[PDB]
Amino acid sequence: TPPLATTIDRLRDYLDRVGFQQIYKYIVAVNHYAVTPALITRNTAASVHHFFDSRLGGRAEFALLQCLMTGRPAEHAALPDKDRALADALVTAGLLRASPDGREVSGADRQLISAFGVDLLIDRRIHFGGEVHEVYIGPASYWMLYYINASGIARTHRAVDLCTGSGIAALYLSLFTDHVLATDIGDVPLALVEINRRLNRRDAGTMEIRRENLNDTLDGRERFDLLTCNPPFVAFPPGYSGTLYSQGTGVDGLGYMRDIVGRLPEVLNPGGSAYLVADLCGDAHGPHFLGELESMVTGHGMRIEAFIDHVLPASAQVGPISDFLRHAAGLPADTDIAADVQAFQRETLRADYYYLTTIRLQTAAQNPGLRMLRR
Ligand SMILES: Nc1ncnc2c1ncn2[C@@H]1O[C@H](CSCC[C@H](N)C(=O)O)[C@@H](O)[C@H]1O
Ligand SMILES: [Ca+2]
Ligand code: NA
Ligand code: NA
Repeated sequence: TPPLATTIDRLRDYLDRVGFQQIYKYIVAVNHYAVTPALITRNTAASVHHFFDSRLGGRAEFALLQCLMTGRPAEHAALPDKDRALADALVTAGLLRASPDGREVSGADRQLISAFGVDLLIDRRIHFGGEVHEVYIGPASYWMLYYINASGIARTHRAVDLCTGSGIAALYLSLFTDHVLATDIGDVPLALVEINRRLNRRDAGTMEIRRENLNDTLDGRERFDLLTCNPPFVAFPPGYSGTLYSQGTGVDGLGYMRDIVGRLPEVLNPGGSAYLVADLCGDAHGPHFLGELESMVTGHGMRIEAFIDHVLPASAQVGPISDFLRHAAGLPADTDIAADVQAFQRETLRADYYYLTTIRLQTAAQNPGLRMLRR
């Protein structure tokens, strides 16, 4: 607890000493850095290792860094003296592993990335290995943040990142404002955002971390200038269990998006803005949910902009959904989940397509209206 805080401080010192963020940015390059967190994965790790070995010369100062980035083993005695004591502290914290004979250090369940200028530990199981992850991050996380107008954020603006997960959106907002609230209800994400807050030299002085249900924060009396939320939004067929980060509420998975949008006229200060993201079902003309938002244009004079950045036919999602459901619940391979998914997509969701959509909503707009951007 204080030992962990000191360990994260020393980790931060190591990342600074060897220029981690710059090395990550160089490896992935500027045309990929903000596209997706799934850049260093089990399918690219061999190439990452080759770069460290052949272009960075295998320098020992980068050995602990690779343990964190890909899980690659480093011989304990080969670590530089300062990095060796940090490695021991990370093993004690459960953030790296030691081999059974203690002669090397290697990856545990946390992967070190950089996103939007922040250093971030994420759940390594999303990009490596074969066990279902407990903390989500994905391209939807990134595209939510991409559309934020950072130059319009004042130091005194009050911002909230609901359903914060790893903390990425809250930490991004903390680059610009000194008043950030980050919320979640999962034990595992809450422990991780606490680590990532400290990893970026923040504390409760400028970023509050709160265990609180989305609808409780939304009903509350606190008012915000800026809101971000990537909520659970996936609709799974009746009878199937997902995970805390994936399964949306309501008949079509969008209950949490409805909850948020409905309270924006009250929770945002006049002229404040919210950024949401979801993979929205729709027909050939667009996502069904945008039709529900005309009530916010007419009823509350908001401006609402929807940025559609990925389109897939519903049939292309049947496999990924069924695979996720099978793996999350440990179901056997003879269950016809795919037919259940198809039937649900067509009766309940009316989903011909899925549209990965970032939505910007502004209260008290001078130019109210709904705008849907498609390529
Ligand atoms: N009712 C609820 N109230 C608050 N958080 C919730 C919630 N239900 C699920 N969550 C949290 O919602 C998150 C959705 S995943 C989004 C994580 C992060 N904001 C990102 O963009 O990458 C998960 O971390 C999950 O624990
Ligand atoms: Ca590369
Ligand atoms: Na490897
Ligand atoms: Na989500």
